[PDB]
Amino acid sequence: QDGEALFKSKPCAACHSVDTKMVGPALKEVAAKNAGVEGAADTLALHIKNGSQGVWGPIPHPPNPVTEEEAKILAEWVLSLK
Ligand code: HEC
Repeated sequence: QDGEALFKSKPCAACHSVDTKMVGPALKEVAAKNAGVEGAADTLALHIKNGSQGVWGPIPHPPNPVTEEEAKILAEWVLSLK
């Protein structure tokens, strides 16, 4: 239940989406790309916690430092989606 709540207080969706896409790829396209990578949360971590670009487009990522606890839960709801 905290998965949706975490993606809420975290406006990651404000820029991300699920079935529309605007600035970044919906958690589905990103969750599908890191689906074959059991270390998805790791890849998504260095991309947010350490900016990221040259992947989904020329638009880089802001400095989004999160705690391994929240990054782990947010990485489980993002990779699990539904
Ligand atoms: C608009 C300013 C954004 C906000 C706010 C957040 N994200 Fe984002 N994200 C955005 C873009 C444009 C992209 C694609 C960049 C590219 O060119 O590749 C992304 C991508 C991600 C990714 C995947 C990056 C990759 O696989 O290389 C993740 C894991 C991701 N974003 C996470 C994330 C989180 C947790 C956010 C809230 C803290 C968040 N994003 C906000 C644009 C924007």
